[PDB]
Amino acid sequence: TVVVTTILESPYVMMKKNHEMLEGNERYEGYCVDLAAEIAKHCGFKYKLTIVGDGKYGARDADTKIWNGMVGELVYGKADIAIAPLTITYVREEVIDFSKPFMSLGISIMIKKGTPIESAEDLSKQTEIAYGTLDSGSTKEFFRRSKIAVFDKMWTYMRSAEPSVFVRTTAEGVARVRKSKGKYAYLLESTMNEYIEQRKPCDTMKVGGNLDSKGYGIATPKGSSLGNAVNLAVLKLNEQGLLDKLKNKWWYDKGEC
Ligand SMILES: O=C1N=c2cc([N+](=O)[O-])c([N+](=O)[O-])cc2=NC1=O
Repeated sequence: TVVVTTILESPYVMMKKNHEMLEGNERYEGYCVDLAAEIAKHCGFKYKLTIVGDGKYGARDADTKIWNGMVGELVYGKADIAIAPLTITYVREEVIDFSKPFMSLGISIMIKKGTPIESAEDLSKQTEIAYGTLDSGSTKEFFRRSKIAVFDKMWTYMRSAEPSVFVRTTAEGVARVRKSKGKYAYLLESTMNEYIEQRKPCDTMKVGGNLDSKGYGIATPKGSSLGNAVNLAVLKLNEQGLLDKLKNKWWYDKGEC
């Protein structure tokens, strides 16, 4: 039985309100829950869904060189495959294999409805409306290392802005936009930005185009016998229109706005 590590992030993987009554993979529902079943069918294997221990994605500590999150659980042999919204990145692909992307995304701007901002440039040309990112991770580094005039101007601003414009978690950034009366814009992944746009009280919105291009991939350890079939199944699913169907289902059909 294939051990599948995943993370509790809406609407990818959630607990059914009556999870105690059920057991097995029946306790969960969501985009990745459905995706897992499909990948399992097209690769001919049995699996058990497990929630990543530390509830993280996967980063390598700079001093200890230890991997945490789902990537960690793969390189340390505790899981056979990772099916979740795990961004495909260089540092992670050095230690594990990524399938072709099953969903596209990018850094985007979230604003409280009515906020007079329509693009990253709009943000860079003022200070009345503060804006920031997660105090650590991909999106922060993007601005810190960008050579682009507008992004570099945004970085210089965020660097020294007071009060600090960085948040410890994604939920904190979203709440900050909702409770700042339009004086705070949050920079986060487009997929999460658009999900939140479809949730009550429907006071947020995604504006402007993506600042970059990324993708979520399914991960397997190096040398995994699953690697090949997983890759083909993701392509077949997308070619048959199922991935787009799956996203519309969890983002829109189940939307509240
Ligand atoms: O691997 C990653 N996957 C993520 C997936 C999501 N998500 O949207 O599912 C978010 N987000 O919530 O901002 C951040 C993430 N950061 C990462 O490092």
